[PDB]
Amino acid sequence: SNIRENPVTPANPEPSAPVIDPTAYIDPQASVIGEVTIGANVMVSPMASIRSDEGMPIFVGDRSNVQDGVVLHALETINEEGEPIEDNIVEVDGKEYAVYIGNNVSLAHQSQVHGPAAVGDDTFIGMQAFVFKSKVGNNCVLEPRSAAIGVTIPDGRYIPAGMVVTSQAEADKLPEVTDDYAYSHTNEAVVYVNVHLAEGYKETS
Amino acid sequence: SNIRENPVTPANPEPSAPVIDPTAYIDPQASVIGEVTIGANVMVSPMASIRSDEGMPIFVGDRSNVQDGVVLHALETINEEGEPIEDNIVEVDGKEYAVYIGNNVSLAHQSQVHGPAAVGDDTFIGMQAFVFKSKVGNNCVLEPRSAAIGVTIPDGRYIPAGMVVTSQAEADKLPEVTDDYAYSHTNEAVVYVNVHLAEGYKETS
Amino acid sequence: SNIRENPVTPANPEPSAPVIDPTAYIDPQASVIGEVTIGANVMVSPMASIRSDEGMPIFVGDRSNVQDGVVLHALETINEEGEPIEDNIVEVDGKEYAVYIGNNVSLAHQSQVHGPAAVGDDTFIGMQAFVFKSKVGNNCVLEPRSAAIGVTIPDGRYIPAGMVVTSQAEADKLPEVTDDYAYSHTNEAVVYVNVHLAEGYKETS
Ligand SMILES: [Zn+2]
Ligand SMILES: [Zn+2]
Ligand SMILES: [Zn+2]
Repeated sequence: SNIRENPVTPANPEPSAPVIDPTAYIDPQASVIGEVTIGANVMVSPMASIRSDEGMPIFVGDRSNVQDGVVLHALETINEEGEPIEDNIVEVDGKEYAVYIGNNVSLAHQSQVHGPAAVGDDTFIGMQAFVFKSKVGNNCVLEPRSAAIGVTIPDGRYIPAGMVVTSQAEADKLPEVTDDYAYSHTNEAVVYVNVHLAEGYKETS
Repeated sequence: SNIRENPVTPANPEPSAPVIDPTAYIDPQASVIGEVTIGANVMVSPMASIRSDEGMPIFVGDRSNVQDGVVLHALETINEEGEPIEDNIVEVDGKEYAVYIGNNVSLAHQSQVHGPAAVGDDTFIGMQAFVFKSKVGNNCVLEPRSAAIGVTIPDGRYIPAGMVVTSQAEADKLPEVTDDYAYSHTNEAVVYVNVHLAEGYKETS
Repeated sequence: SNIRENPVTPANPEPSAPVIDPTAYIDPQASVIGEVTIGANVMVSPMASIRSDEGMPIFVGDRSNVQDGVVLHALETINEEGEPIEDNIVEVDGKEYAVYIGNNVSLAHQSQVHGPAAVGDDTFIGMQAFVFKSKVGNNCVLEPRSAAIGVTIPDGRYIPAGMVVTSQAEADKLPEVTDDYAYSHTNEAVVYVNVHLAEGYKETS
């Protein structure tokens, strides 16, 4: 099966199986492994790989979408000595995650979010974009081919296409999403469409 | 099966199944969904995802190749009210498409062409490259990691590796393919090889 | 099966099947085709595509890892007239390869190494990175989204995130890995974890 438990390792004594809301659609050509929670009405497309096999949960919130070829994975969060590596764990609303994807988030084709990372609600992570060791706020837009590494992206900001942001000084000066900005309504449209696609694909299964 | 119809949605009353020329080879580990036409002698490699589930056809012309990990998808072209979103439709030779890939085109590994987009004949779209909301002319070369977003690329131009072109002023001043240019003969070689690979893989099926 | 022989072509009279060490783990959702040798304790993750169908071997050394969505492929190394195209062949320790990946190498998620290319031992090829027509030395680090095209990267150097290196003058002046560098210990950690993951996944098969 393409939905599978993670293996036993020196840092993982008990295998976990994914917890998937019954209204989510997981394409048969996607792969979901290990300690993963997938919320309601989520669409996981062909060739996506969500792999949680190094400790700690990967969480994908309600009405989010994980498009074709997207990879979610995380650095080790528990060492061989059972010691939690706090640098590799993100905290959201009192709970620890390896990767936290909020509600109404679009992870567009071929993007990747690698833990430790958190992505806030109503954020569009554009095609081929990359997020690693970063917290991306709510209502953000990562344009195609942008990247955030090692930074916190404030709420309501966008990263222009192709820009690789690696310092907090840069992240603090990113431009704001405004109504006239080209991608200001992109995520709400993509979420609306993908929630309906998930329901349609479920009716073919 | 990995060749599938698209689902019924509020903007898609009738499911469509792919129309695939009998001389094309579709790898069993590729995914082809929905309103897609694939021409003669096309090779579709493992892990490619061609997904046409938001209205309007994705067309891949004769003797083109869609290499490993390539994604083709398109923005919605028909809204919930049956109204065609003309901004998301490209026109080629009197016909409307969500994504049009011409003849003798190579979409190299991990590239992505996202509709609305058209790619003219004898063009090489290099490894990891990205095309979105753009028309790429005939006899063009997108070097690896280049991108064209929101522009028209004139015939016979190349985009240097890593360059992200987002304005028409930039696109108009791209360099020309000449005989001495390093990638001037790359596409013709890749097409020749892939047409022969398609025939060889067909003989193993 | 997802482990397959390459097809007969005008430049490939005899099909080859992959040679895979019994201690390697190949995920069922990976694809391995043709003249490929995979060493001991290698982990090949979901959605990777290793395809050797244009002549000459792709070699992946012991204790290396090929992560999700990684593509390995190579340009033609033998023409239709049986003539070896020496420009497309790399030489390592007296033997010819299309792609040579050394021991203890991490090819991180969504990266791609396209032949002709060689990657030396104990090198980390970061997420979404790209190597083509290049020799990368031992103990190197390609940060996420970096690329090396047409160059030789000296031993013990790193390429900063997002940088596309296309000239030898640039490659010669890359910074050195030192103990205080952020990724100086990344590869050794990733190799340690992936060798243990390979053993755990083997125990579930
Ligand atoms: Zn990882
Ligand atoms: Zn799309
Ligand atoms: Zn190739």
